[PDB]
Amino acid sequence: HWGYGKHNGPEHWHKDFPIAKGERQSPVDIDTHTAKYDPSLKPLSVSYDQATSLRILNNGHAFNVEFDDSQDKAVLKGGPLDGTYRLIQFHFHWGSLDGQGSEHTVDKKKYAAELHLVHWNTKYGDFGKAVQQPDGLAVLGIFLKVGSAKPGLQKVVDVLDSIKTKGKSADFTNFDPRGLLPESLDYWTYPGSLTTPPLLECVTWIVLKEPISVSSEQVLKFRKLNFNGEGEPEELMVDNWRPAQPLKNRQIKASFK
Ligand SMILES: Nc1ccc(-c2ccc(S(N)(=O)=O)cc2)cc1
Ligand SMILES: [Zn+2]
Repeated sequence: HWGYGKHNGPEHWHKDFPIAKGERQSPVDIDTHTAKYDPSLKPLSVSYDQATSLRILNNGHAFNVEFDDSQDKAVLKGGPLDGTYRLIQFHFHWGSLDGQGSEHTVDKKKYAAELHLVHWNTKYGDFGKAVQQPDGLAVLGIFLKVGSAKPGLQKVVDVLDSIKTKGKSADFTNFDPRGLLPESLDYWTYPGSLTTPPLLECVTWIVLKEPISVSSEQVLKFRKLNFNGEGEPEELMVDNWRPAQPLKNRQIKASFK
């Protein structure tokens, strides 16, 4: 029953998920002046050429574009990571207004939305196992600002009318997630958590410095989705973001000077 409403939103989650008040919760504010360049950080290796998208699902909290992760087909390596992380899904968090929607903030700036490409550490065998480990997941976070359209996002936007409500899914094959990346792979990185229940502290966060731009029409279509199931009172899927959590005993590292 957790959600993003007045009565079940982020400030309530701790009652069912006590880890909500844990030592490495996400998202966080990225204070760019305090983040330290780490010369020992490697370039990110994003290898998405062999990606196999399968399906798009409205899960009542966001929509997931899901990939075949039964083989090393689309993987993230390098950067802060040891080993190989397989792409399982991507999704977004977004606002009711262009001035909010991102989970991470940059010097307190909120972006219109945030893309999360979720990967799991292959040494743990599958995703369910991986989320139980402190280095189980790597989530690549990419900010969205409103300006010019992102041509690579349009295929996602156009299928949304077919998954308007919670529990709806649609075939979604041959989608290339490379079309969602910015030019630069400069990043910040820190140890954190899932940003929704179960809020497990299993994520190495890698957040790209360069946002992608999407059009107002593209984000407007995100905002036409529903949190509710079909035949239930319409509640627009908007503001499905958790606010910044205390940094506590963590340092944010930068890949760039
Ligand atoms: N069972 C289960 C396992 C993991 C998640 C989950 C996965 C990724 C994220 S996020 N928003 O990418 O940090 C948040 C939650 C949700 C449900
Ligand atoms: Zn997310």
